[PDB]
Amino acid sequence: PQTTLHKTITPISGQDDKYELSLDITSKLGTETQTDPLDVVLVADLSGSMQNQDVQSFDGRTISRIDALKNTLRGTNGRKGLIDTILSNSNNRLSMVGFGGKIDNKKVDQYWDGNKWRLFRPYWPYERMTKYYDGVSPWDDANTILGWSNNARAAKTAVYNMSIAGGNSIGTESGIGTGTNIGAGLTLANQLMGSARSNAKKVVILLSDGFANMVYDANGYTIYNYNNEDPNIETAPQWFWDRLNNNLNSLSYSLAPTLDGFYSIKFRYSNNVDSITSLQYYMRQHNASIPNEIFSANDEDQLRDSFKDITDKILPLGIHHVSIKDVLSKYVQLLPNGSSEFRVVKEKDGSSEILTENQVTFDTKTTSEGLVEVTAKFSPNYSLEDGARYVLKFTVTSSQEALDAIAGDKKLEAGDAEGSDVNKLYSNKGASVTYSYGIGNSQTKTKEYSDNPTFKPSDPLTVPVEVEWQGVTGARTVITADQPSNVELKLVQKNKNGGSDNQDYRKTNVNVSKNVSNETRNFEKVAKGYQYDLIAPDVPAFTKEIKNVGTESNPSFKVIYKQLPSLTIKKVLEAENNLNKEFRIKVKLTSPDSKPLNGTFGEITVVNGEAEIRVEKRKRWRGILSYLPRGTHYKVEEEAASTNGYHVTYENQEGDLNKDETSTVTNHKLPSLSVTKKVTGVFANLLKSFKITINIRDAQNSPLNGTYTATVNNKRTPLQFTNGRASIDLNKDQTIKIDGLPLDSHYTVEEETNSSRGYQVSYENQEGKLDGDKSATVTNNK
Ligand SMILES: [Ca+2]
Ligand SMILES: [Mg+2]
Repeated sequence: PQTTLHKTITPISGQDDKYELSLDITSKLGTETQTDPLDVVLVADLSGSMQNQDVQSFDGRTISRIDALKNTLRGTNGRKGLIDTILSNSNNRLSMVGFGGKIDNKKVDQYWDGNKWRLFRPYWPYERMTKYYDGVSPWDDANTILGWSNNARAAKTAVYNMSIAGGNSIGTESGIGTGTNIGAGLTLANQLMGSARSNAKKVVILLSDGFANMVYDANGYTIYNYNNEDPNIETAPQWFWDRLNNNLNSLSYSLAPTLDGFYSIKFRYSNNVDSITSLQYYMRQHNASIPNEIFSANDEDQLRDSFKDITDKILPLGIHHVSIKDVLSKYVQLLPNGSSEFRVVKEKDGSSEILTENQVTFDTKTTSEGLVEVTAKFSPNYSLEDGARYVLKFTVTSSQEALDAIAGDKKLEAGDAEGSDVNKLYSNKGASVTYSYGIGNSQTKTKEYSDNPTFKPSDPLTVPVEVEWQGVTGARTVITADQPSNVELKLVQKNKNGGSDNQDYRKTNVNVSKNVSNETRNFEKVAKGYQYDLIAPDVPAFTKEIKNVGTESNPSFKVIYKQLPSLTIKKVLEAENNLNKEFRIKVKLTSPDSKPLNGTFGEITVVNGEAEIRVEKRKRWRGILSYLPRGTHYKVEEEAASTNGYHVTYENQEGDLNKDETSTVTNHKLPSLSVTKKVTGVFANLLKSFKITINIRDAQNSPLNGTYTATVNNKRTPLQFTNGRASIDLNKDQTIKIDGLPLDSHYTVEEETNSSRGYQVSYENQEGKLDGDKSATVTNNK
């Protein structure tokens, strides 16, 4: 009648992105019924078999079936009995009826000729010939125990007065008989129901204990089935079956379209012949919409419960056939593996209990739009206690759509959120309750929830990024190289759905100040739910290393720049005179992977791991192979040509470049001997070749051997010394500078005797030690 609908979404505190939806409903009537008076007719088997003492009572005694139902209706000392139940409401009135058949028909006639009686005229298998008895009453196999009455006391007395017929039952005998003529009871019920209030709820409750062994004829005389003379053999001839089905059908045709409900209880049903089944069929044929059920009871307790069930279906607590439904918006989803804890809670006067599986079921359809429909279907018959709170509770989490939205990666459209605020996302697309009030699926109203709740997703992430600049040897060594002025960094978001990764998702630029080695900056509003990586510039002179120092779910990136090492070649000039000299130094460079190197590095270019440095005064006698790969192996050697005149020693000539190295080529100019020929007594001449022998012993006292560079007339020439003797030809006023002679060697100059042809030969510095540049002169006088 009256219903209260409320729905909210409550944040589960200290669980990120988890909420609880609560959809409650509360029933309210006010009084007893919404002025829907009941007209209830009880039809009771009063057959002989219904006095069978074979029923276990609540108190542990076996009593008779009559005795049992005498208690189930009236009530064991004001115990809640069917009578009381129904007539609790003063608008409600009830009629009671008892049925039991008498044998109006004969089996087989015999002939008593004042002597003997043997079978004369058979009737039992009627080929349309049965004869009955005389004076038998038609329509006499049932009586109204109680006409329409709202007087519970009178009814309790009437039940108390219910009793089974006495003697073997012939149609002559008055009152009901001891047979089962179910047709009889229903006939009378139909009559009573015709006098029922035609704006009440007409309900009939049938009760039987065995199969119907009797059928009324068209005239109302009772035909008994003599095939069932043995109670242990329920067997019937064809024509009897026909009449029974027809009678049942006819009764149903008149009753069912007037009834609002029909209920049958087969107490202690024994006969394999099942005819309450047949009744249900015909009833449904003539009214498929009415509640139509058959119960099975074997003891007094089972009878009470089954009776009560009917008094709970016609006489309501409240509302039934209940179903609570929520369609979730795109912005929420259910926890996997039924972790949402779908539960319906009942509020009993403050206190509360969880409805069981037998009270409520849960369903998960995916809807036509493409959203999820949570459906809380209650047991069809479950009635909501008047003024109790039945609340559906379950957990949901933010969808990716929501997580995207709060980061600002998805656009709120129309009615996705309250006032297009991402902190006010709507959790439901729509939600509803369906219920019925009355008997069966009659009223079936659907109210849509008025409330549209809102929630805020978890704060998007702040993904931090640090940039460390390290010098050659590591952190806290000064950087000597040009840094850029800043580096632009870009957060990359790996695409879940396919291949197209977002390489410009967010962006930040980090200032690079010299003399500050650590600087952090942040990417703000990053969406939860994704893996992320970092793009960072390749800075010249440095190596890069990007690493996520955090988690996947909470990234934090660091980028380390470490300056590459470089090799410097210095040349030192011992015996320095000329400053405007150049020297070439070779450097073989084998990179890590033990593979040769290729690239350019300062002003020095590297091919297959070779490189050549030309050093001179204006270059500060230095050359630098800058920012070579870490751990590059190097090996130095001065070029052959440049080792002329000089003894060349070396420092750091080979190693690995893990720090900045300096290799140093020192050069010691070696002594030189110069010999000059001067002539006296002549002026200019062709006869001028004078042959002059030089003897040199090393410092080791050892005769010199091999070739040395001698310049004559600005023309480098090889001079061969053999056993410390060489010879030269000099012209008037010519010199020869023999270069590269060993330090501390000793020399002698003399003139070949044939070349001294009538010449006074004089000498200056004729012998000497070569501790530096020495010079000799030979003079001639003709
Ligand atoms: Ca009769
Ligand atoms: Mg019976």
